Amino acid sequence: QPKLLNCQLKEYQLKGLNWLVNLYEQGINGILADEMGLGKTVQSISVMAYLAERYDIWGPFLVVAPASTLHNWQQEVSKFVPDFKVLPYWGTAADRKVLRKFWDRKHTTYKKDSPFHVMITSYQLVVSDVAYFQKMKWQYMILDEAQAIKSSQSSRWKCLLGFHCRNRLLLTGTPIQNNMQELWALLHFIMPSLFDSQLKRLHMILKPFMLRRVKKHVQKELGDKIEIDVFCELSYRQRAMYQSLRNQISIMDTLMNLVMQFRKVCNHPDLFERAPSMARFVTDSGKLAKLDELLRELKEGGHRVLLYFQMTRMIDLMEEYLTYRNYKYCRLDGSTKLEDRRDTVADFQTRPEIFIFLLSTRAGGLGINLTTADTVIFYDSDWNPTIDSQAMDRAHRLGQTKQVTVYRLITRGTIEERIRKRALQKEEVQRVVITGTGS
DNA sequence: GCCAAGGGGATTACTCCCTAG
DNA sequence: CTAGGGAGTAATCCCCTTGGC
Ligand SMILES: Nc1ncnc2c1ncn2[C@@H]1O[C@H](COP(=O)(O)OP(=O)(O)O)[C@@H](O)[C@H]1O
Ligand code: ALF
Ligand SMILES: [Mg+2]
Repeated sequence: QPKLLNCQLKEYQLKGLNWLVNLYEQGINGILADEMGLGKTVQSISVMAYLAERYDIWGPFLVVAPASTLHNWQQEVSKFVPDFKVLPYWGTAADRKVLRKFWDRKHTTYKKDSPFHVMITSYQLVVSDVAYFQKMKWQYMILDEAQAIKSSQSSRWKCLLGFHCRNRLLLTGTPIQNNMQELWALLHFIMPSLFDSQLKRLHMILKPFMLRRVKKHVQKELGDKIEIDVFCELSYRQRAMYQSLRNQISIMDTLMNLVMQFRKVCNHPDLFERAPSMARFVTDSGKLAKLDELLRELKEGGHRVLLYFQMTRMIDLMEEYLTYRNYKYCRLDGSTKLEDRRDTVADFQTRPEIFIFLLSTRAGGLGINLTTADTVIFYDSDWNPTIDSQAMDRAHRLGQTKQVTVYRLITRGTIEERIRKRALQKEEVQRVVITGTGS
């Protein structure tokens, strides 16, 4: 391993470094599709550290990541390779306008004496600042959570496709997503000459370009997830709403509006129309009634717990209930500013006092480590099993020591069931499409 | 002057059904 | 007669104008 590293790569990660090095030295690009929590970051960083250590390329190295991952990757690269001067390219336009003063355009290869070596950037900024970005030449590009790039009609695909870069990685734990075209977009991006626009063939052609190990094999020290399915019925208020709403199917089947209204009442009828008493507010949502009994048991267990919502208005209502109860919580959603994210995550991870993290599906589902929680609760299931898997794999990562449990509140006899059954069967489709070897 | 808010808008996600190849 | 791409909607996040001390 490159001597720049602070902490030793594990056996499978060293094999992963070797694959990434061979991809580079053979002049080709590939996807590190290693499962969640296997340590894609240390392998990818060790590539950059090898380009530095072996070929004296001290960048310019680009990291693109989701906004909640940015502080995590800045910290971890500082941990694993302190020699790399990070440029944390995020901020307001005026703050970014100052940070551009560190971009040396004269050197196409930076040396250790350089204003920066690794630049870490949001998927948002490579698009908004694209006009600045495409005027620079990158010696290696890493893309975290490459499922962000899965749509070829997305501006972030079109923009990053056109970046002048020698070699590129896609990092993901969930490559397949919804369709073969979404897989192609990841394959075209890495190797545009080969993949310009049956499973026996697929697993043969992709073998050089994707590497994927799984926790069942390499990380079996961590116990399996305990998934639990927690059915509850529509309380009398909810079914009065749901049935009078379903009466619109005397005309329809607007249906795409109705399925969002049906999801709202399955979360809490106050989302549809607010009432009043907090005792009624608990019992007039069946999910919240079953959750209250569950949190009551989990607290006596000492089970620090992550609650995932598909709605923002629900995570508001949720902390009204958490302030009616005695429960100490913290919160993270797509509106919390990035320094607020860093501090809340670090706060939760530091002090065991906090019981609940009210955590968003998307903004709270990727990149970050939450190993001091042990329980994950989906208040809402999601249409994409990869997203719910990403959310639940925030615990159950290489730092975990407690057993992990995953609960899922499903309102029986509602579209909450169709959503979960449709998302669940896609996991089998995605598993079948990964029937071949990933090694 | 300095911080706050939020509010607006463009991008991205994913189902459902129209319409044309 | 199938598929493509438009309609709906809500989360995500940068910009920026208003307001207060
Ligand atoms: N060789 C290693 N030594 C120590 N810690 C590691 C190693 N590899 C991974 N980790 C730890 O694994 C945790 C999660 O890994 P990470 O790479 O963030 O997962 P992902 O593959 O989703 O990015 C991190 O806290 C990181 O410190
Ligand atoms: F694949 Al990750 F945090 F980067 F689960
Ligand atoms: Mg990662």
